[PDB]
Amino acid sequence: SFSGYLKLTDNVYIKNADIVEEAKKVKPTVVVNAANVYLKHGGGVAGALNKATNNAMQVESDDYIATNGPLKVGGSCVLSGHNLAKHCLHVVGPNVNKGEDIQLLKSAYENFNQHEVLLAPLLSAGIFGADPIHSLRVCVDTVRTNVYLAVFDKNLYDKLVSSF
Ligand SMILES: CS(=O)(=O)Nc1ccc(C(N)=O)cc1
Repeated sequence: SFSGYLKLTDNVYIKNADIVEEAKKVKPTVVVNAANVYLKHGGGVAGALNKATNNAMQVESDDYIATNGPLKVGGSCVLSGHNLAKHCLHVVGPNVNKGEDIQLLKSAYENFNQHEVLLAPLLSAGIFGADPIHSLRVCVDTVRTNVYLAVFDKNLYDKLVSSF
């Protein structure tokens, strides 16, 4: 079970933690990946989750893309969680540094509603370029299931909690 989380709402929890370390500790049913449409896990949360699976997440993802083609921005797919979780829900939030519509962030969070409980990062935050305060607001206003948010950066975590 999840420990050390600060309760924000009835169903949204938050902790200053490395999502990879959190995944290895809890081994949740679902870990959310901050994915791109091609499932190319190069950097940010995706690169870090993929490196923890010894690249097994990338090999599985390339086979998925070869069969199904790319995901949509705002969409998702369920793949193996490997050594991190039972499953990994690869969710594509809009990448602001690629001109993608920030309005698609609500659609991306709607994917979380298909899972009772999830360990997740803030969608479109970090190298995706969106404001993390805005991502947290869309998360609490869109997700109805139990979401345990891992925020890597302490300074950002403090800013998110203090401004909520
Ligand atoms: C900034 S974030 O959106 O919280 N996502 C990250 C979390 C962890 C790591 C890592 N372990 O390298 C990278 C990015």
